[PDB]
Amino acid sequence: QKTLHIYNWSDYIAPDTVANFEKETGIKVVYDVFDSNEVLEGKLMAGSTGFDLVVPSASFLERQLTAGVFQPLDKSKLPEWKNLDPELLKLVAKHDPDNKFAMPYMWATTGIGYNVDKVKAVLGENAPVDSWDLILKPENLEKLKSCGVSFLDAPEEVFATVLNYLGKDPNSTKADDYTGPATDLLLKLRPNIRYFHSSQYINDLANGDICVAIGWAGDVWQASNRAKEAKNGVNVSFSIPKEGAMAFFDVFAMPADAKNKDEAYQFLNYLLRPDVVAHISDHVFYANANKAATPLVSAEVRENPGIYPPADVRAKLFTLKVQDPKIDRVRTRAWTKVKSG
Repeated sequence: QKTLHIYNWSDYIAPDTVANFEKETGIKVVYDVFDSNEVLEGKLMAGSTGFDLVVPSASFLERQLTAGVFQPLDKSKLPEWKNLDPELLKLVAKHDPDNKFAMPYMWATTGIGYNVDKVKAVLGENAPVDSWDLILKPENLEKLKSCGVSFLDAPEEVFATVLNYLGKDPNSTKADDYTGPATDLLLKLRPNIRYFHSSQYINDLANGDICVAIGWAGDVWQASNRAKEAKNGVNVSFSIPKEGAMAFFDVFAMPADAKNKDEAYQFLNYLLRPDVVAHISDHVFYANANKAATPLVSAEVRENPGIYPPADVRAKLFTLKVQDPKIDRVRTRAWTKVKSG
């Protein structure tokens, strides 16, 4: 009996992707999910995860490969590597040069997900839905406190967006930017935030439990969709603010101690098939990195500027940089302060 252990983000695959792969190959798949880059990193640094494949964002990949956590991908065993968009491979190459260790999977931005009707009802017809002021300006967050506000429990991501919003370098190497202005704004906003979670906000946005949230693009679109399917009247939208937003690239990589290498390569080639990934993007609402799969992606998804953004919107996006341990420590300590109260 052949097995494969995969560790991937929750709500990041089609309902049938694994079942199909199992029928076609006869390989039994054990699929586990997470919703935090930090939880994954922890397990990888701790060693012996027992996973054959894991899906970290590229910026965390760079850090983890310094620790020798992953083995390089034998590209001779992935015939359809050619399907991957070359521009996306370049961007990921900044973290994985020469693309030796990871296979780009999905990509998106971190922005604002919001209940269109509730925000208009509270902030009026002209709520600044196209800017970070909607959720990062205290006087607005105070008014929205009522209908529910949610923030991603993603330190590196929230800090970089706040830094950018304050006119600073989103990847500032100066530790006082974090403990200083960044933490001040966060502490100012903090009392208006109902919770810090990286996954339960989807159901809550979908069911009208919260009205605004800092969230990942596809997650918000999934919420929008779930609301439409339910015919509950909830109108959810997503926005990539005019001031810019962070863009991430999740990738598949193989722990250097993976036991089912053969089975893992089969799953990777399976994911390289244009039909397989386009199918995933159709259910999950995230843009995949497969150039070839584009045509096969439903037009509703493929033509959404909030999923596959145009070149001028892609121009105002930024990526996370790996920081030295001091910034790391400062940033982690500050985040615990902000969260606690």
